[PDB]
Amino acid sequence: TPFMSNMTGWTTVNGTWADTIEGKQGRSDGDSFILSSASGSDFTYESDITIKDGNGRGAGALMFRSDKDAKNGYLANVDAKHDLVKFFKFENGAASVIAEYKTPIDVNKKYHLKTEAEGDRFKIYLDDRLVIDAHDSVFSEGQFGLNVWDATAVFQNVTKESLEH
Repeated sequence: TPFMSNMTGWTTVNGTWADTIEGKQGRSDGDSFILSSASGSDFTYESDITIKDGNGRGAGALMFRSDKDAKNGYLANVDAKHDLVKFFKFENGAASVIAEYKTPIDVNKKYHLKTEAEGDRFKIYLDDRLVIDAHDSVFSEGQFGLNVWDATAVFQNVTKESLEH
């Protein structure tokens, strides 16, 4: 398929997700989620993310250590509207920010975003530059997925690698 990933069983939670020439595209006003069947504890997880025209030109995100309905877990995003990389958590569907890094995020520019999750430590890299290195102990394991917020965004080369504890 046109979506390149080393993970399978991608199943929509909500929103509109479709594979395009450019990868897997999500589009929603508000938040939307798709989850892979794959789970992980400690890992690297990464994607190319491009925010397209449309909606609110908001955010595209990696989601990880997620429960099955994406109401609990962690996200690392690129947010064109607010020029941020944000690391945050959903708990019972409510978001709380763990750390964020203000940096220009423009529409129609490909970004690479990578998270290294080891124990309760999370390192997040934008275009291979470490931008957040923070701790949170709420969730230790769960599913991988993707999200978009007030945006159309496309994800390509979505890969994970499990790490030893």
